[PDB]
Amino acid sequence: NPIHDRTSDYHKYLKVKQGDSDLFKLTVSDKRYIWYNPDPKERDSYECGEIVSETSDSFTFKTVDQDRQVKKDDANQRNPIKFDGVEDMSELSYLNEPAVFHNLRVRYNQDLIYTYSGLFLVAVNPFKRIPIYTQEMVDIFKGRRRNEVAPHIFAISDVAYRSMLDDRQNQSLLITGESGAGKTENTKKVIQYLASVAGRVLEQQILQANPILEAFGNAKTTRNNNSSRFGKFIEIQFNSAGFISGASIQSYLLEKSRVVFQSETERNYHIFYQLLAGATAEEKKALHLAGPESFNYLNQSGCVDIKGVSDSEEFKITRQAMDIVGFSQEEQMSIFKIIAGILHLGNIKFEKGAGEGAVLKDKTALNAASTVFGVNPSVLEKALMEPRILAGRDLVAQHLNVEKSSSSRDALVKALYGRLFLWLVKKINNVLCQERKAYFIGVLDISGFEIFKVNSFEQLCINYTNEKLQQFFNHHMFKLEQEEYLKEKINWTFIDFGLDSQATIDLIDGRQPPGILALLDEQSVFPNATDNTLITKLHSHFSKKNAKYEEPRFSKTEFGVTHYAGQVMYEIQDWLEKNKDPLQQDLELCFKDSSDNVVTKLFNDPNIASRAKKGANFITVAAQYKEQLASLMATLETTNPHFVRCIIPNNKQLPAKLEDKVVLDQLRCNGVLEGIRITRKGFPNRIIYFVQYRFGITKIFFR
Ligand SMILES: Nc1ncnc2c1ncn2[C@@H]1O[C@H](COP(=O)(O)OP(=O)(O)O)[C@@H](O)[C@H]1O
Ligand SMILES: Cc1cccc2c1C(=O)[C@]1(O)CCN(c3ccccc3)C1=N2
Ligand code: VO4
Ligand SMILES: [Mg+2]
Ligand SMILES: [Mg+2]
Repeated sequence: NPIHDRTSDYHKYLKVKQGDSDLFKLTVSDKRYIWYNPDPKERDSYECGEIVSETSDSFTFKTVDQDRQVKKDDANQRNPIKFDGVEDMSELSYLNEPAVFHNLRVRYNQDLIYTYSGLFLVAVNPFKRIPIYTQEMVDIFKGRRRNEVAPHIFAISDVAYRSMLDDRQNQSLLITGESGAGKTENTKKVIQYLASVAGRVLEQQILQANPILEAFGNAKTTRNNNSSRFGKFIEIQFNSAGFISGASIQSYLLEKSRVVFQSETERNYHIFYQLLAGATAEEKKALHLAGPESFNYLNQSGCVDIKGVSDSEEFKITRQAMDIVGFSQEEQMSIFKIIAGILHLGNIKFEKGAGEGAVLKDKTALNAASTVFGVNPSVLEKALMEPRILAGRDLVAQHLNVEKSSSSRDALVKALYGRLFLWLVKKINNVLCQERKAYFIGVLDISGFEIFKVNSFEQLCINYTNEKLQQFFNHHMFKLEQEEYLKEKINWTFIDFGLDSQATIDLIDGRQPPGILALLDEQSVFPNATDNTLITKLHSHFSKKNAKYEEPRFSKTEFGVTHYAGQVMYEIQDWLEKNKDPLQQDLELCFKDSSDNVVTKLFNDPNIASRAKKGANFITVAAQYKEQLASLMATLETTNPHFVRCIIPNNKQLPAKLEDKVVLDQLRCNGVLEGIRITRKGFPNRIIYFVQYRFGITKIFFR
């Protein structure tokens, strides 16, 4: 049994190393210690000081360098060192910030990235490979109770699986974290584990879905070299016997704007680099491809390579995944034609004509795009610069200037890419959905909280999604838990854990009074609206009124929202157009006539191509966002949730570099210490009267 065998890999990689006699000496010491701030300005930078004396209300302790005094009520005592490395921190004698951080630090120093924090798992990103996810590791966890084995993402996965069987109830695994924290990597491990322990081709296809989604939906940002630019909820489906019977991927709104623009040092989606790097000699000839430097959509950020990544090798992996999932050779070629055509479209250079209208003097890129997409270049050209619209009921050809022609070209590109992405997901789902499920375990992997030098509409929706997920944790850990105690009248005094995202949520998504998204929508159908009338409206409603909103004095085009994870300043430029998400009908007519079997589906299949109406306007992105989020939240409320809190160690994507204030900020806004306290102070288990304890109105509550 590897669990008891101290030579095993399990012991080596998942267990705290045996301390030595010098450490035993320290462990049985009568000395007592405190965590203190050498600099009272720097509340997150702690050192250890020996407590040398005490009064009834104070401690005196030595500093690393001198003696200081502190009220006992303000003291962060250090735990006896026998607790250092503890697997479940609800066991600590002293639950404070530097103690919780210290335990995570001891474990992390030994590459022990997983730690329990009472009922939920904490996962600190190692930023290096640790060999704890082999089949041999999977096999050790299979069937084991949480307290029988070391902390691991596999153990929580197994717990949910047995709960699903024993309780005949759907489960969810909700993996939280800021950008780069490890949500996607842990999501993949859960799927790996479930497919293995409950498996019977289908399993291999479930796994191979991932390189396809990542190639098209992930990109280098300044926060993560492999950032998910779309959120997903993966349902792993099980029959009544508990075997895997299928899977379904709900994908959420994709950051389409990245196709046409990337900030300095970032990349576009990985697939662009993968094609250019990995294509055959005359794949490249057939698609008129050159290197990334030659394409406007890949040559702006100054970054075309990711350290440690071979895009040509990744392309091979993407294509192998497409084969396994079952995309035909013709389908793959059309996918790649769409990618190439998008790059060509980006190379179209509109110029001023004799008048205000734009012209295309060089048609090389137009012609190359049209050839690969299988559309008529003359029709495309007219649709870009001279699209027809109604004015009342009259049909009027516009003549767009350079900036509008360029923005229409970008709108086409983003629609092609977003529709392509939806089509990939649909094709995958058709393969993976082969049986009506009896049960599911859903794994949620959102785009995580993020802050850049410039934050736009996409960042607000992303950060709002993270705020809502944190609120879901708060609801389940604190609110529902105490509501139950209180309804069962079990002698409980209600505790205000001071974690409530409600104010920020209402600010963003309020309906009456209208919140930010509501006002955005109102401005979006207002014919005279501009990005300036929009910001003016937001300030008018919220400035000096809403405690989570700030009208900055340093800018006229930004507003601040205080999120659980910190204040973010949002730039309003392009929000009206981003929300309306327009696309000239004439461009759709052009592509509806494509000779390509995949391109034609993107434009004629209503599930991919149609857009809902709300009265006399197309549904806005904000309304679409809201619908998708409401849908997810409704599904989650039908499951039993399990939470995994991913924690990023630093903001450099480096191993062995745990940063105090980076980590402590997350422990605070995540509610980790609050979550430990409710575990300790409360009554986790209750049973209708069955036939340290509490008798309720209908149930016996226990610890
Ligand atoms: N458990 C892990 N083992 C090894 N590397 C990891 C682990 N978790 C995260 N990483 C590294 O951190 C990067 C970002 O993690 P990821 O899961 O993509 O973040 P996100 O939370 O943004 O989905 C990964 O690409 C990988 O290099
Ligand atoms: C998880 C989730 C649920 C509902 C909507 C979501 C997400 C998400 O996590 C996202 O798919 C990530 C990006 N995003 C988005 C992109 C552009 C504009 C607006 C939003 C997201 N929207
Ligand atoms: O960087 V992550 O968007 O995958 O949170
Ligand atoms: Mg991710
Ligand atoms: Mg600024």
